[PDB]
Amino acid sequence: GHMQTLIFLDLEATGLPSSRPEVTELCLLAVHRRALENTSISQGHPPPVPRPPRVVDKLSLCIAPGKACSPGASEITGLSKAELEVQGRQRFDDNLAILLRAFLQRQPQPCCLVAHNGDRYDFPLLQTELARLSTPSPLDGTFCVDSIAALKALEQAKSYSLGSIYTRLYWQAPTDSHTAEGDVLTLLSICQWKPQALLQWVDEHARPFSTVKPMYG
Amino acid sequence: GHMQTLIFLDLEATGLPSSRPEVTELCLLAVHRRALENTSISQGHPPPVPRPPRVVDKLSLCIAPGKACSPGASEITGLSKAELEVQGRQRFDDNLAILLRAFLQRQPQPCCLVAHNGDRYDFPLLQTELARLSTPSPLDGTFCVDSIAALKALEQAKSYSLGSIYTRLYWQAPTDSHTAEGDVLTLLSICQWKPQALLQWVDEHARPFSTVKPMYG
Ligand SMILES: Cc1cn([C@H]2C[C@H](O)[C@@H](COP(=O)(O)O)O2)c(=O)[nH]c1=O
Ligand SMILES: Cc1cn([C@H]2C[C@H](O)[C@@H](COP(=O)(O)O)O2)c(=O)[nH]c1=O
Ligand SMILES: [Mg+2]
Ligand SMILES: [Mg+2]
Ligand SMILES: [Mg+2]
Repeated sequence: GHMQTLIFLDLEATGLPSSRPEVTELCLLAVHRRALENTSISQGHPPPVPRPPRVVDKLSLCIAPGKACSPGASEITGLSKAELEVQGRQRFDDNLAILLRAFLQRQPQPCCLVAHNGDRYDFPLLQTELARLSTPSPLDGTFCVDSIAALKALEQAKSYSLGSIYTRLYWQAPTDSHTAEGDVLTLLSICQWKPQALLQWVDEHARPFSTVKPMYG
Repeated sequence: GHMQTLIFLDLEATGLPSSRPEVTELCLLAVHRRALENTSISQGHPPPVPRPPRVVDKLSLCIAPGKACSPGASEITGLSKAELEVQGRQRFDDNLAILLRAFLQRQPQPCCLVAHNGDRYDFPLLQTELARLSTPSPLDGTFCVDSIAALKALEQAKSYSLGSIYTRLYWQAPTDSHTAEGDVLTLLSICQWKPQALLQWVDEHARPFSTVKPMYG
């Protein structure tokens, strides 16, 4: 193997891809290769939801968008533009790129971002947000993978919503759905089910983030 | 009403002050003053543990110390230098300072760090760790306050360990004791007990972090 760090990633946004959305919240949870492994393969029917590894770097940030959240977007995320602005949240800017860079630089390399439906939503959107900045992309040099593709490959070797996958493994609803941190913790739990097979698949399929096409722009 | 952000802060370290300890974990949770103000003032005996604000910025980092953790500190924190290093954790260095700076820069000013027993431990230690660096302190221009002093004012207006206060207030044991993030969450919950009274006290008693003397030279 060779990916040293998996960075679990989720985003909330102002709306669907067709509306040309902006990020309103993002979470990164960096776990070393070995901390993932040294969960068990979780035994029980159903198994208990595992505790995260002890050693973890986490970053969760709310981001003011330049356009308004759609009606449904505010209901499920519990974020709004007005509420983000009134609490002094800054836009997706150069300073956020430096924070992101400095955080990534603390992780052993190579690093692979891992996101649920990442190839269709999170990565394309993140690529668009960063392409607005004057600074070089902090995710240049990092890899990425979609956890849905991972889980279809591991499983097969009907709904694939994060919630549905989680409740099938654990027999409990996930908590804090559609919060970036909540959803990252939920995905981490799902990825602790067979972490050794996961890592093997990720080492096979990780692709440069630089080859992610932007959602729009 | 003049502190715009409270940043709840906890550190883990290699041991006690007489040993000349190094930071091995730090967590910062930034909450806009409006989010505290608009927490329900607690009612009941015991009141329910308060819900955290929706809009929060969080940073949690594990840090490789130069010297090993005392056996006692490893036992209570679940961290050791051995494990931090095998998981690729970096030292308390210039890049961590740039990261902290960028994080703080995203918060509306003035900012106030809030830490349980911060005056005798967290703040002097942090000041020592920042003094080793070539790059200027990112905490220059932030304020700070010890939440023990805050609660002593709000209470009287016997044990002041974090656990003792939490369970006196909420009749419940705290979770994830002696993890930086766990301890920050417990401190947030204690500070949401009388949030408006806490904010007024912080505003009156906050002091510049640059006046904090280092723990050791
Ligand atoms: C699932 C879903 C997502 N979205 C948008 C808003 C979310 O912040 C964003 C990211 O999806 P997520 O919350 O599943 O991670 O996509 C909707 O507007 N409506 C929906 O039903
Ligand atoms: C409470 C306690 C802390 N410590 C050290 C290890 C902790 O990481 C550090 C920070 O304290 P804390 O865990 O109370 O926040 O102090 C001891 O060595 N002995 C003790 O009894
Ligand atoms: Mg998502
Ligand atoms: Mg989400
Ligand atoms: Mg502490």
